[PDB]
Amino acid sequence: KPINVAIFGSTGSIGTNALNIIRECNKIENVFNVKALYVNKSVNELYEQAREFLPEYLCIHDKSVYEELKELVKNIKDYKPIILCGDEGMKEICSSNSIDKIVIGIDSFQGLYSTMYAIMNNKIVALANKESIVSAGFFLKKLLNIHKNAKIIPVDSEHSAIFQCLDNNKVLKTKCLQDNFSKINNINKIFLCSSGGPFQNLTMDELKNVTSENALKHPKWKMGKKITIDSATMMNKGLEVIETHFLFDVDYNDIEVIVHKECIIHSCVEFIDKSVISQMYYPDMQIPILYSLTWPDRIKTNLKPLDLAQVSTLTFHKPSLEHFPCIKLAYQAGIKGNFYPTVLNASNEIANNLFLNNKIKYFDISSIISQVLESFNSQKVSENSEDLMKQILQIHSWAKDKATDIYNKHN
Amino acid sequence: KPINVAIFGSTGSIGTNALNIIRECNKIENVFNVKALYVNKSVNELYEQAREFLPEYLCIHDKSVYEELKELVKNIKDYKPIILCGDEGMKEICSSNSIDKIVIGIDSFQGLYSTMYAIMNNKIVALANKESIVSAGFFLKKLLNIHKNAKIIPVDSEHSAIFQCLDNNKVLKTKCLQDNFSKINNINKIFLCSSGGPFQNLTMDELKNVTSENALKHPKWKMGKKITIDSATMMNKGLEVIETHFLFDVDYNDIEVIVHKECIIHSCVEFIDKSVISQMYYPDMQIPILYSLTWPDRIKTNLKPLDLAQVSTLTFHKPSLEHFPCIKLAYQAGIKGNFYPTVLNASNEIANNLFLNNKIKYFDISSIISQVLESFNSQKVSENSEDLMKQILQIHSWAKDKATDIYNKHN
Ligand SMILES: NC(=O)C1=CN([C@@H]2O[C@H](COP(=O)(O)OP(=O)(O)OC[C@H]3O[C@@H](n4cnc5c(N)ncnc54)[C@H](OP(=O)(O)O)[C@@H]3O)[C@@H](O)[C@H]2O)C=CC1
Ligand SMILES: NC(=O)C1=CN([C@@H]2O[C@H](COP(=O)(O)OP(=O)(O)OC[C@H]3O[C@@H](n4cnc5c(N)ncnc54)[C@H](OP(=O)(O)O)[C@@H]3O)[C@@H](O)[C@H]2O)C=CC1
Ligand SMILES: O=C(CC[C@@H](c1ccccc1)P(=O)(O)O)N(O)CCc1ccccc1
Ligand SMILES: O=C(CC[C@@H](c1ccccc1)P(=O)(O)O)N(O)CCc1ccccc1
Ligand SMILES: [Ca+2]
Ligand SMILES: [Ca+2]
Ligand SMILES: [Ca+2]
Ligand SMILES: [Mn+2]
Ligand SMILES: [Mn+2]
Repeated sequence: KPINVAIFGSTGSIGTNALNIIRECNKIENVFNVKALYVNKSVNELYEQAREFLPEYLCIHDKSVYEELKELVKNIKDYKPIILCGDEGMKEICSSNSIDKIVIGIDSFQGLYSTMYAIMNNKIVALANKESIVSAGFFLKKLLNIHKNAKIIPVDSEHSAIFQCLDNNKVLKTKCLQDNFSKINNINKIFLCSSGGPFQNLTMDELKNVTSENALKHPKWKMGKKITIDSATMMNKGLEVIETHFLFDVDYNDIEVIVHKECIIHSCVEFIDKSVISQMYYPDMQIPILYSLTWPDRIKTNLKPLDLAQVSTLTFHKPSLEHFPCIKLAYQAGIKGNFYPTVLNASNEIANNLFLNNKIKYFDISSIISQVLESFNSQKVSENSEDLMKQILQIHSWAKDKATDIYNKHN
Repeated sequence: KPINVAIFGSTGSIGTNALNIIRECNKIENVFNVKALYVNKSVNELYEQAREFLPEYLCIHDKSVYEELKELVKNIKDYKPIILCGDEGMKEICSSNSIDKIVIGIDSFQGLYSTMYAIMNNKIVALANKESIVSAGFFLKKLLNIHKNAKIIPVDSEHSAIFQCLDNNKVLKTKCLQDNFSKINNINKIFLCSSGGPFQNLTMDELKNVTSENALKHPKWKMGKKITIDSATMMNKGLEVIETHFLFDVDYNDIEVIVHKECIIHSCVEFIDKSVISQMYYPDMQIPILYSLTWPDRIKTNLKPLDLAQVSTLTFHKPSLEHFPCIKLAYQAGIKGNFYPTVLNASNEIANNLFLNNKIKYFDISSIISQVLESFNSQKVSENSEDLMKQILQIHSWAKDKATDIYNKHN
């Protein structure tokens, strides 16, 4: 019973960690068939991936490097893949009966599009892109009720942890992003653990003057620039609060952010009897990715066993909302509901990039996001799926423009 | 619709905690029917329980307080309980079609008798008495293979924690003590957490001088004397290693004792992918008892929610086997198998009591147990149940007598 997987965004962080753990697990026994790989324009890296995994399908988004892919791939002996291009290629791969599970390792707003078509083809969607859930949660909910066989399985590390803490006999009576998921799983409350980021111990006056270099340099854990900035402001965690709400139907007043600087306990689930279950390991994306592909089973790995005695000490504290106002904004937008999460995510995209590029200061990030949120007005939510997606796109675009306008008016 | 339960050992620590949580769960809805209470001789406390819970059955092991009990219960208007005595009473209760689940809160080897009959009557046995498993593990496995609908559900805090950490989708396809339980549940390794007891930070020179008064006094968590002494020597953890092995079919080399002095993490399971799941709460027996009665579901309690930020710090270290040699003895007895665990438990019962009563020194505890284990000669294991039981009783008695002999020859 092999597991037939497509990897979307195969040359990125998530994509390469997916192939790493598949590679390593396949050495123990051959359980995975990599059936498709899809990237934007990393044609030389995609070639190299195809040489190893020999997927049936290859797809590159950017048509301008299509012919170069075809040329590179002729050098592979006895290998005749289907080489596809752009959105059309993505829809073709998602509609293959030969593919059961698709890892979505495509970043930013763009990740939502492939998520959508994987759901429409009733696949298991291993979704790392939290922005898709934040921006399009209710739409994704609606879609998952049309496509009863589709499932989103979380890959974001804390959400994977939460999922790993549940009893699958209860999970199988529902699915992620369903109303009443928490009630069916007897969930009371979530502890959503955080690294706390590089600024975790700075004073207000120090925060006033921090730069993106300070966020990016000497990192404990080397990550991409956008998520590093979001880790520094703790807007990552704020996005992850909304992600928790949508995935597991947990009320906002039942999600507690906790700073856990050792990053061993990945998050915790309090049940209605007050028992708490947690998922622990070294900081790690290979188990989250793997579990998304093996769920509801687990398979053997050769990962290093956790040495709790060596770890020795674990610590927990409450984040300061004054120092990390992005967290408060995320709760506020989440609780308001409607399209306020879309607006949060979009305005943060702009504010994050302004700070990265040294155009604004740390507290301007939250200032801009706050002002965009305040200017939005709740919109009647379309009952039609197509119109709902058009609303999300329009609101996303509006909010990014509004953020930029606020920046330019002050500047 | 109500869960029909008997409480065996109702006046003790486990029994009172079971009635406490049942009382709370029963405030609005009829969740549990307390069908039966059984004690040894605490007739005044049983009377008080009887007036509140009005069980169908009352049972007293000590026939000398029958008349006293009958006299007390007459003061309860319109109550006509069936009042039973001794082993006969116990067996009549276990045989009742009106009883679904039995809580075994009877201490010492004696707990084995009701455990055996509860299994022979295909009941759900919520078992707190670890000595039953250590003394008679293989026998209980054999009995559970015959009595297909009987189940042991663990109540010992660490074992409840481990059971909770498992995925009930897999648990439901096996049961505790069954061969292959660990394979079906994808268990790789157990972290068996301990408080470490009162003596955990003493030097070798200090530890030589410890007395039972030292172990019992200013207790961090107040417990009964026998368990307090076993916690002090870490023979409680030794017993719990063997308990783990039997309940979950985990090899001894895959059971790691960890001292976790804050006693929030109650134990952890490492699965074959190296993901670890843990259960945590304040020190608590109400959740383990309740869960044993509700499994595979959970119900609401009003226990104080865990405040992880208030706990703030969790620590983990390995125990010193030089300081806590009882651990090593338990591993050795468990690895040897046969009836060495029976001998361990029996000789401990004597050595514990000698220390409690100020007759021997701390290191004499381990010395006496070690000498009885070295003295014992492996016996072919009886093939029929009734003979196997007789063998266990004979060996338990022999090991107690041998420990006492060693004591008497020394002093
Ligand atoms: N990295 C991590 O550990 C974590 C990431 N996440 C989330 O997962 C998502 C992926 O992040 P990460 O892997 O870090 O991102 P990366 O930037 O490292 O990789 C993104 C991948 O998507 C590809 N891609 C971009 N646009 C398209 C497109 N239109 N069609 C097809 N492929 C496309 C890129 O191709 P190319 O190489 O050709 O540019 C690349 O392979 C993000 O939303 C992130 O927040 C969540 C938890 C942790
Ligand atoms: N207390 C705890 O929190 C924990 C307990 N356990 C285990 O649970 C078991 C019970 O412990 P605990 O509650 O502390 O013990 P207690 O000594 O507090 O209670 C023992 C109970 O058993 C009754 N009893 C004794 N002999 C008989 C008999 N022959 N027939 C019927 N009832 C009898 C006693 O009756 P009477 O009142 O008449 O004497 C009392 O109700 C032990 O094996 C212990 O290790 C494990 C985890 C922790
Ligand atoms: O959301 C995130 C990245 C940000 C969070 C994080 C940063 C650093 C450590 C752990 C978690 P933060 O809590 O700062 O928002 N993850 O899910 C990735 C976890 C991971 C895995 C392997 C190596 C490093 C990090
Ligand atoms: O085995 C035991 C008692 C000994 C272990 C213990 C002692 C103290 C705290 C936790 C655990 P130790 O690790 O010292 O052998 N339990 O299962 C009971 C746990 C519990 C619950 C509520 C209040 C107190 C204690
Ligand atoms: Ca009498
Ligand atoms: Ca569980
Ligand atoms: Ca092993
Ligand atoms: Mn995350
Ligand atoms: Mn215990």
